[PDB]
Amino acid sequence: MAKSYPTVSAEYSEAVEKARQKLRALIAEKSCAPLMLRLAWHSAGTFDVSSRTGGPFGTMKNPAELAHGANAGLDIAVRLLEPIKEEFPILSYADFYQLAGVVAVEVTGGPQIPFHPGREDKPQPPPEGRLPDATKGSDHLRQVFGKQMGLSDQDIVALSGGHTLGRCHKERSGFEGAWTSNPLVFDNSYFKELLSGDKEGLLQLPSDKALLSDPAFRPLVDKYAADEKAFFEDYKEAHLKLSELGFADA
Ligand code: HEM
Ligand SMILES: O=C1O[C@H]([C@@H](O)CO)C(O)=C1O
Ligand code: NA
Repeated sequence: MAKSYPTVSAEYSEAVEKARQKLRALIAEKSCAPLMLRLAWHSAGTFDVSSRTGGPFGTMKNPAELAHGANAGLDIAVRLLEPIKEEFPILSYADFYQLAGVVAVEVTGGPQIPFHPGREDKPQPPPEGRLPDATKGSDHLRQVFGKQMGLSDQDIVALSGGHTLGRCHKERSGFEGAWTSNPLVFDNSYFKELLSGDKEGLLQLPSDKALLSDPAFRPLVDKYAADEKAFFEDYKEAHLKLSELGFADA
């Protein structure tokens, strides 16, 4: 009941469905689901509840936001999706990029995340610096996800499981390597790899390791490593919330 979703026209809803189908095909065909999940996450994760600035309002299309250090490489994602966007002028970029994130999770075998249309494309990007620093720990994660975004500790741990997709690139973040052996499969392997410690061929960031040492995050890591269904449920809820920060709030 925290949300009151806006009414959109039947044509808007039809465009959502047709764009979803084109996104599902392209993301699968081009093997770019991890980059697209990151696109949606960096689009949404800048929301700060105290000023109601940032969040999933299409501003990743803005070159000034693409230029933020944390967004290196997301220009590729924007460009890859633009041919589809051109076919759906009625859709906001805000909705389109969140839809791409939902589809990325779907096509890699993850949960089906509800999608509600109607986000506006806002003119101003957030200030740079809202997104989490991979070198920091649990206090920082709580400031970013909790105090800025308004998400719970459960959401932090579940959403960290997005690292089951993809990898770090030395020219983008400067880190290098994948968290899992199957970076195109959405599963609970991220948590299993965390629990087993570091191993040759896989990467863990300090922000990932903070989940193991924190007394509230660690039981969630244990739960998700043992129970993929519980992970998918909590991930679905967290991703839904993330994708709607600042949007349709009652
Ligand atoms: C918890 C705090 C987080 C930190 C510190 C963090 C940090 C990073 C870093 C440094 C990269 C590498 C970027 C590159 O070099 O290409 C990355 C990639 C990625 N992140 Fe996170 N991230 C966090 C949370 C999230 C969340 C919440 C999601 C989505 C639910 C997510 C999804 C991804 C994905 C899918 C990639 C791989 C992208 C690719 O393979 O192109 N991350 N993250
Ligand atoms: O997930 C990704 O997709 C592309 C490439 O791997 C396939 O298009 C890209 O650069 C990634 O980070
Ligand atoms: Na994986």
